[PDB]
Amino acid sequence: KVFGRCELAAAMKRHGLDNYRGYSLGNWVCAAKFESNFNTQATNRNTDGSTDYGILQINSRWWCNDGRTPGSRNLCNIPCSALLSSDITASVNCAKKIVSDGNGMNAWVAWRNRCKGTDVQAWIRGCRL
Repeated sequence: KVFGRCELAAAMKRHGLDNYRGYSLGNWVCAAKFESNFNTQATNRNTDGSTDYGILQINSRWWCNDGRTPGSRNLCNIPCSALLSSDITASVNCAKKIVSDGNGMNAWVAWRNRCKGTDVQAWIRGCRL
């Protein structure tokens, strides 16, 4: 499913991401935008053999199991395919574990290079939240 900007903001807000660990809703929507362009079915293979899955492009090396990433962790205890669902629940719950890991949202390369330090509030403008 390809989410609309405001549609995703409402879904994330409902799942408790607004201000989660200090990150305003705009940050999460901005990350999703540049990580997957709001597409829950986005996948991307990396040089190390791991793959990124879903709206927030969660990596198979540490967070989910896809059966083809040797010696990888499944810290979120879920098959990576679950992160491609039109229902973002799995993605959101795993993201909450990732952002609490220590480096905050810097774990997401797109957020660090394209959202961090910008006017992220602009991503939820005009939305009925």
